[PDB]
Amino acid sequence: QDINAQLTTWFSQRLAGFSDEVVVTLRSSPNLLPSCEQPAFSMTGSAKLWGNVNVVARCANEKRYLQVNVQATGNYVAVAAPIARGGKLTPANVTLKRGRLDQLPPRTVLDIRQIQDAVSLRDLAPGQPVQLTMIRQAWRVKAGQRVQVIANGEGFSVNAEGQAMNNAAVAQNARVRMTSGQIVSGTVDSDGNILINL
Repeated sequence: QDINAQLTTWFSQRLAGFSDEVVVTLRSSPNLLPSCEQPAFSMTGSAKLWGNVNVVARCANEKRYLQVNVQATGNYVAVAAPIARGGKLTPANVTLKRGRLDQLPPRTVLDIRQIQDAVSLRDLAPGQPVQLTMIRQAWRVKAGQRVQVIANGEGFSVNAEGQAMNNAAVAQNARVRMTSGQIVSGTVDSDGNILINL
């Protein structure tokens, strides 16, 4: 109830915009947790957001890996009308439906900005959750294009220009050759800009 409410609140904050109702519960053994009253929580390399995830509880020098369960509820993209192979996901064939995110199939599309100019790999029936393995996104960024690189670090923000070295869809990884000749990589946002965390 103290660790849970800490986790419930910690995840509720991390899953802002995705879910407005998050309930976390510790699953691992309570005798392995770090001795601090309130520990800093680190995500485990973006392995998962909800369901049964792993969190790094840190106490100055002592590090413990915990297992938790995140019960999130938010919006996801559902097939609203039947869709055919190589069919374009449109406002007519798809819609935003509220449901339990931790009960959704993996790589389910949550944000409508992921599926601008997306096409279906297979036939889809109404109500099915749109998964990124079931679609082909159009390339947001093309190799050879000049792109803006945005690096938000701790205490600072960097804004730079580079050249895209590969074709990449939104939320996919893009490699960029900086003006200085260095090669850096990040993820493509809806804007076509390249975001780098640290």
